Amino acid sequence: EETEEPIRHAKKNPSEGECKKACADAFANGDQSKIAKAENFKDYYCNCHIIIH
Repeated sequence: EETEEPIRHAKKNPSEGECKKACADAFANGDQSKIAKAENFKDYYCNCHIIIH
């Protein structure tokens, strides 16, 4: 079960990889195993898919 969370990324249109890294940094301090995927939500926003369990 994942939860969506649009975070603020420092890039107008970050690539999903950039987003995943940011979602990782901001949520797991860099760990990308807590993040299923991330994708551009809007300008400077990435929708993080946070894996709860």
